[PDB]
Amino acid sequence: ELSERGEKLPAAQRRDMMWICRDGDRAKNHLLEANLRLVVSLAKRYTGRGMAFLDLIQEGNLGLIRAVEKFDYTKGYKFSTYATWWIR
DNA sequence: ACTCGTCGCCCAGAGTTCACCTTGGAGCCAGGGACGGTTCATTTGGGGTGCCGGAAACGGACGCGTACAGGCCGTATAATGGGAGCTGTCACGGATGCA
Repeated sequence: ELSERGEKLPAAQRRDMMWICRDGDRAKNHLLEANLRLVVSLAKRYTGRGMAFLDLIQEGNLGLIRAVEKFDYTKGYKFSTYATWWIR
């Protein structure tokens, strides 16, 4: 929003924004790497027809990325229950 | 004691060839119609036509609805590292990981 029709952000006011953005991206990556195990556990069930195990795994990672993007913690629900639908 | 089978013989004839009159014709030419292949006048019953009036089918154009086909999107107790594959060959020149 500030990029166009904003203000010239000083170093003090911009470094905080950059740091919190990087922290958020790092947290997203951490959650992805944590839930990859659920991804592979879910994807183990569709082998033997059509595609390969690695292809199924990568599709599971894509679904996990989508679920992480569309997750909502305010509902007070465990992440696996929501992510299973997207992975499937 | 004797003839009817068979021999020549003698005359009528007959149809045959020679060599004679007649007389129905083959053409042969002349002459004279009527007739039809031909030509030339009509003759107006009929073929023809161009054309748009124009009525109407018709073949397509055009604008606007409808239908499945394929595509995108989402489902909130929990669900967190995998099946498997069958391997009795022989030689061998050489790279290559560990000697």
